[PDB]
Amino acid sequence: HMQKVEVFRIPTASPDDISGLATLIDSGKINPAEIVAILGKTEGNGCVNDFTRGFATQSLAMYLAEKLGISREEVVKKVAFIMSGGTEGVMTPHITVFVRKDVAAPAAPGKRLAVGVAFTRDFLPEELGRMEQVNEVARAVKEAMKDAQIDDPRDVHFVQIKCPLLTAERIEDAKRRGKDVVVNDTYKSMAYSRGASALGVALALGEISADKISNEAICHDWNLYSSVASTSAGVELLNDEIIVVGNSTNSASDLVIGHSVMKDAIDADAVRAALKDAGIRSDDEMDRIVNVLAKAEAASSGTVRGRRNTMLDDSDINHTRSARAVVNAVIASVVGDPMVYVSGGAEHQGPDGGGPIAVIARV
Amino acid sequence: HMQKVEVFRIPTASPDDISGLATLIDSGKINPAEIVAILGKTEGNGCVNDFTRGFATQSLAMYLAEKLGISREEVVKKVAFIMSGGTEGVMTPHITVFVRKDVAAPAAPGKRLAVGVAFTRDFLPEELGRMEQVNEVARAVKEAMKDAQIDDPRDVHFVQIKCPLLTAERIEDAKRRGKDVVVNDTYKSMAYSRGASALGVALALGEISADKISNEAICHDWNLYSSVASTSAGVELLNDEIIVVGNSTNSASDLVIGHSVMKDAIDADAVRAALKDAGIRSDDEMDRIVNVLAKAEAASSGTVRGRRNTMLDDSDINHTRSARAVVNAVIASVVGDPMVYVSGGAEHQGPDGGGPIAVIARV
Amino acid sequence: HMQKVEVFRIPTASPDDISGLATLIDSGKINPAEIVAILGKTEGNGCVNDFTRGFATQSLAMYLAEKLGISREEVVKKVAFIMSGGTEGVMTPHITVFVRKDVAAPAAPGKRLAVGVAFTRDFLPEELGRMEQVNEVARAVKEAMKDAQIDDPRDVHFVQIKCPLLTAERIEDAKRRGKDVVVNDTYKSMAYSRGASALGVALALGEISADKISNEAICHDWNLYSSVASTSAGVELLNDEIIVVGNSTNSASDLVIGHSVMKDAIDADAVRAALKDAGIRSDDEMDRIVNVLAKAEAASSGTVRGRRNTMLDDSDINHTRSARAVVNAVIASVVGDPMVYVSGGAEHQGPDGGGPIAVIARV
Amino acid sequence: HMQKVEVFRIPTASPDDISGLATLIDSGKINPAEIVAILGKTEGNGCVNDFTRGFATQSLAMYLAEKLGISREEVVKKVAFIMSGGTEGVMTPHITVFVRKDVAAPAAPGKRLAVGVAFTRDFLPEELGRMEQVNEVARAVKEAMKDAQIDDPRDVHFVQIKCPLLTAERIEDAKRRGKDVVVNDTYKSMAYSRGASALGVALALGEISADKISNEAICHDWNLYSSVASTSAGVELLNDEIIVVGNSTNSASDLVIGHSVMKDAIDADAVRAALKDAGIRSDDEMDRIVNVLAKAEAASSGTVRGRRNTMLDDSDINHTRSARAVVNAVIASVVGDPMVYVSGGAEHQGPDGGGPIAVIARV
Ligand SMILES: O=C(O)CC(=O)CC(=O)O
Ligand SMILES: O=C(O)CC(=O)CC(=O)O
Ligand SMILES: O=C(O)CC(=O)CC(=O)O
Ligand SMILES: [Ca+2]
Ligand SMILES: [Ca+2]
Ligand SMILES: [Ca+2]
Ligand SMILES: [Ca+2]
Repeated sequence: HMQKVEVFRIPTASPDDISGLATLIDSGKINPAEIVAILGKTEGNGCVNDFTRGFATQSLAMYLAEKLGISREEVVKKVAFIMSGGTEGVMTPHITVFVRKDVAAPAAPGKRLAVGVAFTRDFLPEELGRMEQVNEVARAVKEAMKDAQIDDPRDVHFVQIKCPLLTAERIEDAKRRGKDVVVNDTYKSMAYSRGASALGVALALGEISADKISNEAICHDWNLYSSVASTSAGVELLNDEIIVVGNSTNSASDLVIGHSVMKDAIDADAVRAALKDAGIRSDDEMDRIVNVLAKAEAASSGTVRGRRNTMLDDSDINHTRSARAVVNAVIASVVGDPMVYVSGGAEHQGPDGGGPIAVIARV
Repeated sequence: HMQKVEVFRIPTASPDDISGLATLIDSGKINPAEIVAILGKTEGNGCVNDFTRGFATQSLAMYLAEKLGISREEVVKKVAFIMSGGTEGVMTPHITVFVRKDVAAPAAPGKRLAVGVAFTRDFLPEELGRMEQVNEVARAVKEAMKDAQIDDPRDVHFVQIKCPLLTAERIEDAKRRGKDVVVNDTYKSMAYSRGASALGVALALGEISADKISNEAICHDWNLYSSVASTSAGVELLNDEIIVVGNSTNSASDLVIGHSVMKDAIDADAVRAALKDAGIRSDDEMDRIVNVLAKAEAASSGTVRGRRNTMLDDSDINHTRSARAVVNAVIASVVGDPMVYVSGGAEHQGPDGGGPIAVIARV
Repeated sequence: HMQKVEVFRIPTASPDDISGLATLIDSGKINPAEIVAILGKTEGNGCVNDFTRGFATQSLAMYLAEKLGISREEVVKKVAFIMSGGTEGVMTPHITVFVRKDVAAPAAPGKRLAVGVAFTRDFLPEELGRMEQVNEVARAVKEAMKDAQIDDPRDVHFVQIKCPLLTAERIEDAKRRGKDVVVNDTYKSMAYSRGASALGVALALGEISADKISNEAICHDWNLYSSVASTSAGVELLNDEIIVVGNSTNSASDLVIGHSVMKDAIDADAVRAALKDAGIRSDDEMDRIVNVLAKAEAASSGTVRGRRNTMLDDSDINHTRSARAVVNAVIASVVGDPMVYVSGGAEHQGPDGGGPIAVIARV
Repeated sequence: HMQKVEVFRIPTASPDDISGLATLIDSGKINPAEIVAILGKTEGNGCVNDFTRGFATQSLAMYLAEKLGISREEVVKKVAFIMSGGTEGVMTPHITVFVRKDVAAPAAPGKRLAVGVAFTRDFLPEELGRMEQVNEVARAVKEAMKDAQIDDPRDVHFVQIKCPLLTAERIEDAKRRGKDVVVNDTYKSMAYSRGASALGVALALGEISADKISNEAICHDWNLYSSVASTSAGVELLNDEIIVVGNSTNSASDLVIGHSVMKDAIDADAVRAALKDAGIRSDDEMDRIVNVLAKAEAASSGTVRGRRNTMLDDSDINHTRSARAVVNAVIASVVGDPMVYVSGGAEHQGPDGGGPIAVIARV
């Protein structure tokens, strides 16, 4: 007996739309008890005051609890709900449902898709963006690796994380308790939480050594980055949820995952490199895409290939919204489909101005 | 007579930045008296309350007036200043300077780049988005065609237009004169002005017959569109400025212009088709690009290739900003350069959700 | 027979925050079976893509269903949920819970607070913003009056309404059945739905005669308006929910409601007039305020007291957001409390650029 | 000889609108050679990418240069141009023209309006938000104080300052020279620049002693604040421009200035205190207002009088824009006129969440 991971990319009409998942359950294509993780793009602003993330999670947990005959708390304690807000540009709201079954297939020669889930403890507000978050996330990434039955960190192609943020109220509550936070800015606290979580991935997978990580390097030393980490902050949770996605020889999945790294926001070559790494070597094989998952960010230099842009200066549109619109459009122009996962703010995720990109594809 | 058109794509540090144009004049590469048109991307929001367009026009007219020893009003009567606001995503602020001289070189056995300029009369607020603007623009397009020495409408590849819009103050002005405007929404009035101007192009070039155009069809009948029209609305002007760009046998330019039409916002094939129509058939020949000029818009269906997006539903970001970020990113991923011209809102400019795209290239 | 209305203004930490309402129920101060209506301010953008309204309604319906031992569908059929998004400026998110019980005490001398609730039938897309909605709302307002036991329309001080809007699917469905909608714009359909609902109130209360109302007058004739109507649009419902709030001789409530009409967005005199109409005649008595409820809008003239503003020209901030922030600030400067209900878009609710304002106060 | 200060509040139709000033000059009521300072509200977003400030300054300097027969550079060396962007809510765009004459008019009984102007040297990027800017501003405030013929710092009621900010290019320059900037964020650099300049005012006027000011206290110790300072950041200048406004015994002005300090954003009592300090003691005498000038900010506590708001959490609308809309709305409700000067970001200007407010009134 081995594991078989099935992945379903489901378009949504609204944050609370569960009809697509319900159709796959009522037809028997998805056993709801075998759902291990759901990764969504919700049509909020994707920043601090984005409540479509919790709206989407509450609706899915409410639906799965009534189908499984259990409580909502038991659902959210077992299944990872990672909602990335912000569907700018042509990016299509959707959810990606990860299902894991235990089938009895012979050990075929080769690595197939594997998935592992792990949660961290709740963090205090004054712990975000600091080593407490880095070390706790690294421990959970190793836990999710064994949950996915993956030994070689080279076989990990994507580590999706949902992490907390700071609000004005939580920063006030920390000041009243005599504590200091990593940054006094709610929007900027999302970057520190994403960066600390990303460095935790690189630490766990051996991508960077521990003697290089410190509080002063977080969101400062852009030479330190993971090539597979993908982290997203949200007001709706106080801990970190980790989804490790890779390939294992002890897998009966009809899917594989490959990945690459975009050097900048318009790096279309990395998109095709990630497709080839997933077994898709031509445009005619593009129908085997299950989903594309990528990180996007505005370069700290304020330029792309020596060309100035205003993402860091635009006070009307936060730069994470612009980055999502840009990279999603780039990926959409390559694969012919805008319904792909793009998350903004790639601190320590790929180089400065770039980010990891993975492709889940049929075989 | 023998015309030679030279085109300079100049990066800008701010809306009022004239240093790049001043350097090209002081080096002798540009005779300021031969400048006929300037097409700019300014880093305002590109909608109603975008004053970077007028800031850039005033700065350029003031500089050219002092260099030429003439008044600012004589400059704006002679040189077309078309400032398209909105540099979203990775799009780089810049201006494109068109210089036309009468050289004594033989007509190479082929059509080369030609440019023609024409202005319309000022419109009253109640004329925007109606037949008065359509017929007046149609006349100016023919006027600019003979300025470009282009007889066959088949040889016209891009018609850039700057047209007015409605503000709350101008709508009140029309009411106090007993007149009603085409729409009581300032942002939506830009669409009516862009569409009426675009229909004037299609009428002048024989793309649609006049018996099919009417007030009720403007911004309603999306079957009527020009394949080369590119219109941009602005608060800083009260008339329409026309720039006809094509190829003519009476041209000694070392440049040509080709074009295609994007069927939707992610139509990368149309970008490559426009490149091939301009003589670039491989990635290695892409260094011959002078500039790429394209229209972008949110499709009225709210979808791209059957995939929903929120451009028409996002009350925080107007859909013309989203469309500019998307199509510029797509073009940038193809040509490797985000410093290209993309204008949003393509009413009657290409199909619904698409727009014409032209490339000016060296030979 | 005898009614007692209790009103609780509860601050919320997020759209899904039910802790304040839960504390009042667990302490025994609120019997959840006696809740008849909940009027909330949710911290979404208050425009088209505001999902905090459904998020807040879903959370309250989910919580009350488990406390009452009934289904969520039965809760929304029993309790009126009117969620007004947009808490701009200093406006404090909160909910206002209306409790109506049947006590066995005689009606104290004078008229005391009375509340009545009624729902309309579901509307087809082609009926919104037209006479079908006006007459249907008018019927329900008259129905809710006797449910509140109010005979004299002079004793009605506030009519809060939640009304539907048009979406891309509902518009396309109407043309599929050979019908045309009042407007092809989702945001503008919210204004027509608010205006039609407001005209239904004025018709029911005898503020305007039926011979003056027609399809052409809806959102056109700003001389026709109600002085107590307060309407708010939302995507989460297909009918109109009506809350009539007034004073009745057959009431044992310890509260009363008075009201006035703001002639413009900065009409502080109207705020003080509404306070005295509710029995508060000095600054020292402001602690008797339970809540202040007001409508806000941008004047169609684009001016306030002869002074231009940019609300109708600002493409970065929707004008309904600006209007809510202004009137909330004006009320807060008078009562010393920014936690008051202010709803935007006051079509036929007060004069053009103004709106009704009511005060619920202790006696 | 004796000085006479005349102040003109002029409504504007656009950032580049000089028609109101031209009417007062063409009528002979204003001698353009006697203009010493112009304080404007321009309808840009009032944050980083607000180019209406430079647009207004360029348009006004260009106009006054042609009227005076001198160069534009000589005008900006002579006249203070302080353009504060952001006209949110109902706030009316306008400019305030300060004219100073040497008349032979009797010394009115009392101290009357006096104005003084002074400029600092240009600051290097590493000097913004630090003691170099504080000490340099303090000297210029003393220079403008004696320029206004004001001896007692108690007679200074308003010190308006325009200060620079940091851009990506200026940060690289400081980095290339081996220097570090106070903060690596363009938007937050406006706060540090505003705070350092404000502390320079308090230092110059003796409001706080020098031993309390340091680099670590800037934008941290909110107990240190000036009660008359009003600072505004802009990209269009590299130094600080200071306008000292007060009352002097050596003045023949028909005007006086009083002031108060708003304790929070809704402190209407402070508005009335500023009116009475300026000699306006009843509602009928508010027609003597020339202009009201105030600072606004979002309190770092995220609350107003114990009531939560979303200004520090709103990722769609910058909190300085919200603060301007609120405080302008509050002042408008008191004086009945939205055309008053309100500036956002009040670091070390009044208490945390408050700001100085001054009134210029006729006598
Ligand atoms: O993932 C991103 O695009 C940025 C983020 O952390 C917040 C979110 O997704 O809601
Ligand atoms: O009531 C308002 O403030 C505006 C509206 O109609 C939609 C909403 O409530 O979100
Ligand atoms: O003065 C303000 O309102 C805030 C600021 O510094 C930037 C500006 O003025 O544009
Ligand atoms: Ca990165
Ligand atoms: Ca089009
Ligand atoms: Ca109204
Ligand atoms: Ca302050």
